[PDB]
This record gives sequence, structure tokens and C-alpha cells, in this order.
Amino acid sequence: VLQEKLRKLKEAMLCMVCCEEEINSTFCPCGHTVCCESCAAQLQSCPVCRSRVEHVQHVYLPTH
Amino acid sequence: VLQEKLRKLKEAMLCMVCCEEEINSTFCPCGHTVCCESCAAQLQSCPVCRSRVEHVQHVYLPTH
Ligand SMILES: [Zn+2]
Ligand SMILES: [Zn+2]
Ligand SMILES: [Zn+2]
Ligand SMILES: [Zn+2]
Repeated sequence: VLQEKLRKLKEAMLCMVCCEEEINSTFCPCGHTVCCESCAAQLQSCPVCRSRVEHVQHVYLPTH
Repeated sequence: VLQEKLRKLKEAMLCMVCCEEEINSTFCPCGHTVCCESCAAQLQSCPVCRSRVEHVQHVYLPTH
């Protein structure tokens, strides 16, 4: 079955902190798209690379 | 069937212009993430919404 395939991909599309909303925000300049809009707001650094978040950019991946 | 799914999804991960390379960069402040590095460097305005690209941010997606 591929039901687990989509399950693995969709699970990759979820916020890496609150783990509830989908990824839709980028941390500039490091460019790590790993949070949702409301978790990106609180964080002052990248939870992945630890680089100072200068600005946040709301992305629009058409993976929906 | 689940072929259409994967297909559609993986197709949503392809550059919108060259259609060859994968989507890996976004437009600013635009937001639309629909091109690959090589196509983003060539464009002066967003293909989707038609707004002058002020800056291109490299994306780093948890799927690529
Ligand atoms: Zn979140
Ligand atoms: Zn980062
Ligand atoms: Zn391209
Ligand atoms: Zn646009």
C-alpha cells in the first residue's frame, strides 16, 4: 500500500514545533521552511541552524 | 488509484517554467515559491501574480 507513502509526505508538511499547522513560513536569511505562521512569529532564531532570524517570509508552495 | 496523487504532488514540486528542475526558491515580498534557482535568477517579475521580484530567497523544504 502507498497509504503510508502519502502519510510520510504529509507528515513532513507539518510545523516542526507546534506540530499542528502546516509549514508556510520561511526564516530569512537562512531560508529554513520548517514552521507555521504563528510559530515563526515567536522564534527569534532558526530551530535548525540557530541563525538569527532577520525577517520572516510567508511562502506559497503549490504542494498546497 | 494513487498514481494521480503522487504524480500531482511530485508535479507540484517541479519548476513552473523550465519544468525540469525542482522548485527551490521563492520571490520577495511576493511569496510564491514556484521556480528553481536558475529560473528565478532570470525573472524580474513573478509568473503567478506579476509583481516585481525584489529578492529571491533559497527555500530549504522538508520534502526536497
Ligand atoms: Zn507551529
Ligand atoms: Zn535556518
Ligand atoms: Zn526552472
Ligand atoms: Zn507572486
